[PDB]
Amino acid sequence: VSRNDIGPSVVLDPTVKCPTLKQFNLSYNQLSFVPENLTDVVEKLEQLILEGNKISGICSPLRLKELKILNLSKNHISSLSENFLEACPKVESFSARMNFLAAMPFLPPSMTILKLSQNKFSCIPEAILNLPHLRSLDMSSNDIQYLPGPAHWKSLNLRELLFSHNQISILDLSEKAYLWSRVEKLHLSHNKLKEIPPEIGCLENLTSLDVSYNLELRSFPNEMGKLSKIWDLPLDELHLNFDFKHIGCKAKDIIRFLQQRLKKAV
Repeated sequence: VSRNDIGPSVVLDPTVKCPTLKQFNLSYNQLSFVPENLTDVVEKLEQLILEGNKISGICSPLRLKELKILNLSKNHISSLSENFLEACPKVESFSARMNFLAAMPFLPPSMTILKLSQNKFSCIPEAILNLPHLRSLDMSSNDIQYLPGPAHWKSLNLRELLFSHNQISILDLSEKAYLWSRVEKLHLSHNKLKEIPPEIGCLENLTSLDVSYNLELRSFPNEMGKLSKIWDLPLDELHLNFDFKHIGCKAKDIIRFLQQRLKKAV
């Protein structure tokens, strides 16, 4: 039930048990608060979707037992209670986009996918840097300043890291690079980056690197020639060291030229 005009106060009857329900789509309707009696009616619920609504206040404790896909994007919500996800030990793909959010209250250790773009995050919360099983993270279009290095992440299964439309001064990677050897995507567009550290050559599994739209980079390092898996590499609106975009320069032979330059630089 996902495009109707379901008015606020969508309280469920506490006298009915529906353990068969698995997916409960309540998105886009009108909701101002999360349904009150979820934990006593739809006990075996798996996916709860509430995007596009107008949920405002701090959410209910939500002690439902078997969440796997939670979606609270496109709301008008300021902050979450400190015990929001404490009693949902199987959450995997929490996502909260287009929300006036600031901090993350103790995500469960079973989290895998986490999308948090279009939120007013002054700095990346510490609760994300100690998730033991995180796989992808998307915090684009936020006003964060410092990106922590790969020795502060406590997770060996990073695969995507999207941070476009930010203002990150540095791309600190010389600390311990090999921990991010699993990373497949890395988007640093629209940031204030001036130079790429040479240690980016260690991330041998990179598949989609984006550092375009910086207006201050003006250079690439020679170590990037070891990033054989790259197939796309945007160079939109920034002046490089050579004239390009005549008939080729399709982001695959440029890395070949970079590797050859790394072989001998005369």
